[PDB]
Amino acid sequence: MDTYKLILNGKTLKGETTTEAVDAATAEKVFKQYANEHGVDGEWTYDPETKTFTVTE
Repeated sequence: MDTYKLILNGKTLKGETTTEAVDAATAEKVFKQYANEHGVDGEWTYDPETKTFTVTE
């Protein structure tokens, strides 16, 4: 399965993680779970070229 990346641009907490999934929509569920539970949710952007989501708090 394709690999999707998550870049977390938090005010204090910053990092990156990945998940493998059938498509970006499916991967995004994991990433939303992650950002929400870690209190670093914010504005989302998706880049199809790099299969990367960025969330900026």
